[PDB]
This record gives sequence, C-alpha cells and structure tokens, in this order.
Amino acid sequence: QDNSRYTHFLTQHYDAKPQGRDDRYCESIMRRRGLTSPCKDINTFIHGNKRSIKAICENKNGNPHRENLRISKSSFQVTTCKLHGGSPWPPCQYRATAGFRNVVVACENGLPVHLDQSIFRRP
Repeated sequence: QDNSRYTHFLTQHYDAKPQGRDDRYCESIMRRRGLTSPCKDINTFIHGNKRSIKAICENKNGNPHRENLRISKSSFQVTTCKLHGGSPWPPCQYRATAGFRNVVVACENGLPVHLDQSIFRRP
C-alpha cells in the first residue's frame, strides 16, 4: 500500500549520480541495493534528477503506453546490468550497458512503481 511501492522502485531503479558506469559499477550497485540474493537477471538504473522521473506520471513527461503503462517524452541516461553466467546466487557477475532513451513505467497515485525492463532486453 502506502508509497512503499514507489520507494522500492527508487531502490531498484534510481541512481542519481553514477560515476563509473562500467561492469564493476553494476556489481557494486546491485549488491548495495539488495538485488543479489538471488541475483536479478537484468536490472536497469535511471540516472539524473528525481523530478523528471516522477513527471512521467503526468502529461508533462509521459504518454499512455500499451495497456496500462506510460512512456516518457524525455530521454534518460540509464545503465542496464545484465547477469553473466549461470548461477542465480552470489557471486553475481554483471555486464553494464549505458544508454540514453525514454523509459516505460507503471504509475500509481501519481508515482512510478514499476519499470518495464523488456525494452532494455537486447536479444
């Protein structure tokens, strides 16, 4: 309930100022945000100021998308961490891919609560 879904979204997908956005960055942040037991297969972090991310839920920075999602009007710096290897348990090895594009989220009570990872899946 509450706004715990929104804070979980930030915990799993928001990192204001990255610094190195390399493989090691991924391994560190994934452990730091508690996504390493089990290792998340793929996870994307959005960078920048929180206000623009929140605005995706309003017409100021978002457009309806598919059934119940929103796609941002503006582009965001993002870093996708893809697990390399076969084990779901630590040590988790991650490969990082820095990117710059709009993102798709689900909003609830005007706050982003879910990030659609599919668009960051490069098969």
